[PDB]
Amino acid sequence: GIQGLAKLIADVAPSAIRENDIKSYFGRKVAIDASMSHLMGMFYRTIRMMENGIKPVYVFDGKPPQNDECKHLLSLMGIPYLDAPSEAEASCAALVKAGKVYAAATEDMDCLTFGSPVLMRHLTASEAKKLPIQEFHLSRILQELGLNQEQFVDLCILLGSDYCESIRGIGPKRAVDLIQKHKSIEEIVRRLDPNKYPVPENWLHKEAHQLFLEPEVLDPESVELKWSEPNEEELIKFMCGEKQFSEERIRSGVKRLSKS
Ligand SMILES: [K+]
Ligand SMILES: [K+]
Ligand SMILES: [K+]
Ligand SMILES: [K+]
Ligand SMILES: [Mg+2]
Ligand SMILES: [Mg+2]
Repeated sequence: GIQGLAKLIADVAPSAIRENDIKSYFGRKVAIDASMSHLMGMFYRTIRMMENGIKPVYVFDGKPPQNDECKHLLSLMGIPYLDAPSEAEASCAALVKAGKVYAAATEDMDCLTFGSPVLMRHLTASEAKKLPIQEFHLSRILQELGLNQEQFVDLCILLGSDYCESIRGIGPKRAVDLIQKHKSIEEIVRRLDPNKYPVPENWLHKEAHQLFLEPEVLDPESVELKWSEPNEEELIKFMCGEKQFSEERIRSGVKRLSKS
């Protein structure tokens, strides 16, 4: 994730966020961060997306920087999936950049840091929760803050990312001000009072910066994404016979999947 990024954007770049009903994404292809998003839950969430005309492609994590059952269910449902070489949401970003999908879907705000033009949050949320889709457009963030992607990456590092520490005591609004004035973390460190704001020791901000800018990602052109009809009998057999889920529950969902 990126700590505080969503709230910060709502505060200082509100035009970059839109809250939309799930119904409004009819016909959209969406790349889903499979790890952030168990079999019955995937079954139901995917059906809910398909009922609304959304065509999801699930992207699975590769090796981190430094599931066979789920894939079986997706194949039987007619839902495509991809193995990312590394972080799934970075490959989701690549699929958006390449025009293969409309948006990336994940709760991980660092999908924007990896450069995704569009990020949709809460798509995988259960229908009961009543959460509207939270949709971010990266270009609007950069335009509102007057930053380029490199500067945005350093801001996200200062906010707090998965891959390195942040500067203790530097708040989100303050981090924006520092990035706007100084452009890079290297310059910020020259200008900060070490007596007031000491930086972490052995700080890996350069390494994290390079990871966000040049992540290892799949090639969107290698696999043509396809959505097809489910294998209903095999689906029942696997989910009910092997995985002990309710035959009535599965049949109801399968019926809905075909009807959509
Ligand atoms: K938006
Ligand atoms: K840049
Ligand atoms: K950096
Ligand atoms: K690529
Ligand atoms: Mg991450
Ligand atoms: Mg992840």
